[PDB]
Amino acid sequence: QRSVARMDGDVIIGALFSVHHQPPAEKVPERKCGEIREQYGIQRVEAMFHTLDKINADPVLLPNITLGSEIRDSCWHSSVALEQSIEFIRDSLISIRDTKKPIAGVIGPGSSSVAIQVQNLLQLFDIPQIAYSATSIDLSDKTLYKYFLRVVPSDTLQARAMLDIVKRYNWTYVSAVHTEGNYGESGMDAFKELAAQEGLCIAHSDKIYSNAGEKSFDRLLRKLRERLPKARVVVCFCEGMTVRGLLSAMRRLGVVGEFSLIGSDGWADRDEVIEGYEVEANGGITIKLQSPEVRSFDDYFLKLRLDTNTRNPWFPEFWQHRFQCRLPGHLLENPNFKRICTGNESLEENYVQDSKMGFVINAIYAMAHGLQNMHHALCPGHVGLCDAMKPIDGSKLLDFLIKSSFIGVSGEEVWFDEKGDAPGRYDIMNLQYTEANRYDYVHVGTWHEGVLNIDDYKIQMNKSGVVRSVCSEPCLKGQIKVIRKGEVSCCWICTACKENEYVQDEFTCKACDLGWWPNADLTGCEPIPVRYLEWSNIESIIAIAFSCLGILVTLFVTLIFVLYRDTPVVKSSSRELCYIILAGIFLGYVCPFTLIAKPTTTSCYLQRLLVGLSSAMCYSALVTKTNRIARILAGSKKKICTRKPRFMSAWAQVIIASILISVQLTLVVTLIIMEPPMPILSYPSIKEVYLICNTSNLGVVAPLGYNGLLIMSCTYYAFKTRNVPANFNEAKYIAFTMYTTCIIWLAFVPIYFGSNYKIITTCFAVSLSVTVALGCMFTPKMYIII
Amino acid sequence: QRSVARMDGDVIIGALFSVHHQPPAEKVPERKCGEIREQYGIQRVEAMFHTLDKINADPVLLPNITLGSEIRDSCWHSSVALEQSIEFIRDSLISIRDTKKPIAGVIGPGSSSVAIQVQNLLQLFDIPQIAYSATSIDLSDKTLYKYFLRVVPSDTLQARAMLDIVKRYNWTYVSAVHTEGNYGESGMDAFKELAAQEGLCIAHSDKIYSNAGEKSFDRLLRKLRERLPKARVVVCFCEGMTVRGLLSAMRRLGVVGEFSLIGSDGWADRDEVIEGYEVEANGGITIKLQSPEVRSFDDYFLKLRLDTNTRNPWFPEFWQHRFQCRLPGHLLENPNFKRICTGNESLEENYVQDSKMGFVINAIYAMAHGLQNMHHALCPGHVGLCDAMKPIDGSKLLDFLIKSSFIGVSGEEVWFDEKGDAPGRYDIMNLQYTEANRYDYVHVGTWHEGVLNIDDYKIQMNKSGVVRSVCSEPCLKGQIKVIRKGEVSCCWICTACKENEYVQDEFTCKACDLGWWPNADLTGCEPIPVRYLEWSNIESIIAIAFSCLGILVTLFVTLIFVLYRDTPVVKSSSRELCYIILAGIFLGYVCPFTLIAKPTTTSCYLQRLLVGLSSAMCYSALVTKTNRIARILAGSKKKICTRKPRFMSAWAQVIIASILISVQLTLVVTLIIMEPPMPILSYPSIKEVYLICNTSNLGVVAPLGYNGLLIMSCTYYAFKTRNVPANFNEAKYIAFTMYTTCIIWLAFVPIYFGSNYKIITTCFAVSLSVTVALGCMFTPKMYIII
Repeated sequence: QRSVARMDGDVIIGALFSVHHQPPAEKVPERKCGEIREQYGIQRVEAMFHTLDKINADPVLLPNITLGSEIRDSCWHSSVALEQSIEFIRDSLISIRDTKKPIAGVIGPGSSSVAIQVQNLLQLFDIPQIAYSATSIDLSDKTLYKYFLRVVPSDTLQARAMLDIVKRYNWTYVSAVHTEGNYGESGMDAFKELAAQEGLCIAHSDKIYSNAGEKSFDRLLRKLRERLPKARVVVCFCEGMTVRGLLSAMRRLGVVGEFSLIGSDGWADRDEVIEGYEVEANGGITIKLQSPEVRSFDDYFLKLRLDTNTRNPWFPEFWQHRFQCRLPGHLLENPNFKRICTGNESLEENYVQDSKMGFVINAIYAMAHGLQNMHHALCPGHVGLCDAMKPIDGSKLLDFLIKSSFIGVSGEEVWFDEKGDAPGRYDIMNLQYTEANRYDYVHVGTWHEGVLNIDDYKIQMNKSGVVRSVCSEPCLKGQIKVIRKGEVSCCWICTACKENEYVQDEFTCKACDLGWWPNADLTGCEPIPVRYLEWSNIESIIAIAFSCLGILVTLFVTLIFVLYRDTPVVKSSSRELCYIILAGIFLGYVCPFTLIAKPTTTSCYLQRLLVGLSSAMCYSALVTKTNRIARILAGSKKKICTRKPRFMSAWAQVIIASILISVQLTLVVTLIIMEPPMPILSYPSIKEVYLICNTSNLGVVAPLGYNGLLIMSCTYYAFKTRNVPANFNEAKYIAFTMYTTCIIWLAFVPIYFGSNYKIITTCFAVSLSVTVALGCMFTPKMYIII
Repeated sequence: QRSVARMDGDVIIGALFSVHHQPPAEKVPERKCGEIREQYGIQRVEAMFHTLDKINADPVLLPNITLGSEIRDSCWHSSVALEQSIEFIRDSLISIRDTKKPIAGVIGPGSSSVAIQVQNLLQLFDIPQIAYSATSIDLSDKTLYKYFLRVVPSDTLQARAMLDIVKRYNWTYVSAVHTEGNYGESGMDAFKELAAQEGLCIAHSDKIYSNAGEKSFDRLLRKLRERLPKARVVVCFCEGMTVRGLLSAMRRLGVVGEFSLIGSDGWADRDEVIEGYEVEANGGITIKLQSPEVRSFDDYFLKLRLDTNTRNPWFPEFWQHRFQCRLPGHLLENPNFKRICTGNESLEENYVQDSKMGFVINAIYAMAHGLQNMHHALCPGHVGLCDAMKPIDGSKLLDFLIKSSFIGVSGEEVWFDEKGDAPGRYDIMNLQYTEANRYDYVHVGTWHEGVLNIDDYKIQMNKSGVVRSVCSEPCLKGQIKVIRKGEVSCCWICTACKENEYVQDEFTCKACDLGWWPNADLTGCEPIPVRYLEWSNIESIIAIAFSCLGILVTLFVTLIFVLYRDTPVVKSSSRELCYIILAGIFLGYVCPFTLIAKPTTTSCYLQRLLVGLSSAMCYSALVTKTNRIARILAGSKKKICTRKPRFMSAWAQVIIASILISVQLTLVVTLIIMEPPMPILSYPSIKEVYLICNTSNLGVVAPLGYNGLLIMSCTYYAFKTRNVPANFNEAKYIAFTMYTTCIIWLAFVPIYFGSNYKIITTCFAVSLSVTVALGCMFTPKMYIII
């Protein structure tokens, strides 16, 4: 029959405490348990034999309520744990109906994959189990799993601690590995999710099984050992044997000093992971739990003796297994042990206090303050249990646990949040050889509930500031866009934007509107070309000087004409003729100085009054003279025509020649009232702002084409003028004047259309055509009359 | 200390037949049970014993293997079955370590909630549950629920049968109702999904609670009044108490017979729920399980005695329950009756066999066949349990049960598919009037495995009855636009297709192409017939008559001209210049003949010769006859010019006139090499395609640009030549003919723009312009000369 340890009291509490090992792999149909464990077995059974003797006599935690124990071996195998679970349940359910008291809770199964399989049983009877080691994620969901809370932190905390280490050195693109099953998968899924909220891009997602072939660790090496300049921090949510395989693979192909792996809880400080491969792992971070060794136990356990401990069955087999000595004094002595011994042995022989024995005594105390919250809220002012508490429940008792907090045995508090997750107080251990060849795990600070406080004076002392997650650098210089490289996020590509493009997004610039292109580093679109036209260009200063020289030659002609009326030719020919051509030429010569200007609304009126009225009134003045002689030439002696449409005075003929002047003034007024004189900003390029007045091709072909047909009217009535015995050869120079104006008049338009700054072409073309007309007409008729 | 009925054997089978009632006695913690149900308790305990006493005695099913049994009570409670199950899973454990023997399976607990909470206790020991009543939807998840067969239909099968009724009468919009809690939610979500993929639309799902106010049941009917003419039928997925409330509120308002209700499995043979509300219930279909009456049990059970059945506790104490008697002769007698029992009593006292007595004896035989697989396939050619198979296994039992099948007690086959679901074989009922005041259920066909088998001549007794509850009528008529009525596809609102719209899809009428009206039956777009006429219409008979009379009158003016050479003007002047009038206008009068024609590349080209070159030749006539005297004007004494542009002969003046004929031809011939005449389908409307050959405003004014200069040149040299005494004032005749023809030839083009039938305008106008030239030159020529 399987034996049990039992401590008396009133409110007895059950426990599992994996005494024996796992039964043999094939003997599970009869499920006969293996050998004693003596780190988890007989160190923990004595936890519930001396801590339950502290609480016994403690007058502040259970005053005058005697607490009790039961310990039923689980043999690390879910079948034996389940057979033993029905015994607590049986005696509880027979007791509540009718030597057998109800068990109030369970001090936790050893692993996590027996915590699910014993909670699915205990959930049905309303009895909370309180785990001390069950670090698996899916035991957190309070929809399936109510009766399960822990004094050991969950796997979302390890995932977050690994994110905090990685993101505290600006690492943001990492390879990932994890062992197959629930552990590595769950932890990597948690971490990979938390990574995806801060722009981390896991360079290589991976899976591998622990006893998979040497080819599987070897191909894993090839895979991860590609992209070496891009990512060197491999996050390993791994077990010790998977990492021992990856270090053994890295020994074989000899790529020892390449990349800096960071571990998980699987390989805290234990040396089975590293032994024989000490050179591959130097400068390798882990995280481990902080379970402080309890000094209050080493006193008790190491003063124990075989002969004076009758409350622990499994203890005589523990002595025989520890000391190689069959003791035939008491029964159940193994045959393989010779050299019969005494009870005067040192329990000190390679004694090591358990890692997870701070957790058993945090766990029992969490279960012994649910019986203080209950004993005062439901039994106010009583010594011993009152009636309503006496046949103890679990539904109210679980709430009196989930709101319990305390101080532990190591100064740190035990307290449960809303889903039974204990506080994450995690250490960090870098591994490095400090003295001669001795590779050890050195403590370098702690994670502490999101407060990472890693000590950089002890962290590495390896190579300099280790090449980051550097696949595509932070290349965001002046003018730069981040190309993103569709497929991947982190490896974006470093590329400049065009000149016109402004940095709207750091990921994409936009070519801002015409009128604008941005400043240095493409930040803000400023009113770029304020380029001036008003006064002159320095090249247009010769055209300004030629307009001035024009005004000089009109004043030279006035110096011989107006105040010197002493000439027979101007006495016999009408004077008003010569007054209207000098007024025409004067208007066409003040014009070029008013042309070069920054066009405004009123300055556009000036500029169209310039081209329209100056050219038309200049040539209307010239044709008043040529019309007066044309009327003679066509109506006197050479063109035989019947009609005489003329008046009986020379002044009336000068007035008839003046009728045509005003018609071009009516044309330009009807063209101005239609489309107004307004300045327009011109953008033929990104750096060009000529700001030209409204002066369409309609306004430069209509009045100028009407002066062109007026030169054709002169040419028809200036045919035989070449050889006529008229006034002092003047008539042949009238024909030459019309030829020299009409040739450049026709040559103007093609060069005008093709050229850009064609306004200087208009001023120089109008100025040259009028000065050759002035010169040809006047310079013989002023020089021969001396 | 609840009791157990047991019988001896070699392979024992457990069951949880609900002996007592669900005790609300105080609460759970006392655990005291109610009364022996006798329609669910003791009635099926002797059914298990009868079923086993047919199997211990036939050599076909378990020869030399003896079955045993363990009948225990569940007291119809979630927390009494859970205590009792522990004595089957503390026989398997103790009988395999260490009389007591292994129990192989648990035959069904009745209530479905017990069948979830006692199968999260039988996974852990690998023991098949075989349910006989557990109609839950989610007891088919083979991830959470694995050791769980059931010989009763799933609720997705019933939800399919519900849909199949509504799909056979061709209904497509219906209001839903379901009782809150697992039953109604499950089966309504199943039906809503099945509806959604099929193309139904559930009108309003006012799902309600069972024990709400009569004003909440009023609020159901207050909503039902919306869409009362449109989507009137309810699918009541409820227990009978919600139906009782829904007919209480129907009687309240007096909205008696507007819609029928198609009831679910909760209301099919519930008559108790319709006692007093029969007037609201007529015409309502239902659906029930098909569980046949078993005769073999009824004969055995009704012949039983209180002194013979020693294998059944509860049965020496059920006699007082059924018969209202009390005997001092039996121990543990109830006090509340005081008429003394006898041993010899009738047991047929309103005996009705259970609805599930054909489901117990089907379930046990599913086991006895699944062990006739195990005893064959592990112990071949053996008698009794062999070396292996003892203690009997878990996961090999379950893999021989899942492929067990053999005919039941009632001719129907038990057989499991891969999820422990039995076959869907459903009856139907309906409340109807059979005789004088007789609302009762009548069977009206069956639903078997998705085949529905109603016969209408026993259902509803009404031809039209419930109208097609569709959210719009079947709006598909001849060529109707569908807006789809986006709230639901199938219930689209009909709208009228536009004059240009067509159905590419029925569900979207959309516009056709321009000039291509939407063809008959809206199957696309269709082009229409063209307005052109090659052969003569009545409107062309006038035009060809004008063309041909035009030719004949030219033959008459030649009869008075070329045959009669006694003309004063001609035979002094050239005869060919008076003849080239007729030669030129020949083609001008032929314009109407081949203008009003078909567009073909040669005939529509000939029509471009009509618009261009023929019109050029008909004005080549006019320019020869008027520009001869015009050029002679410029060269004679009557008007003088600067040169001598004429030779010494009239034959030189003929080829000089032919220069003006040549440039008039050449102007329009420069365009014929650029545009070859292509027939353009220029559509002036959607109801006309019209087909004008290659024509534009440029195409018709192509000769007009030189006609204007020819007429103006000949007008300037004929302006006052009218007043000059010609041969008989014929210069004034010519001046009047040009004056009348010119102004109407300008006034052509506003009529060409206003009126669209340009072909009639050009032919009619050219006929009007050429007739006056003959009527006012050639007729006075003839009349003066004769």
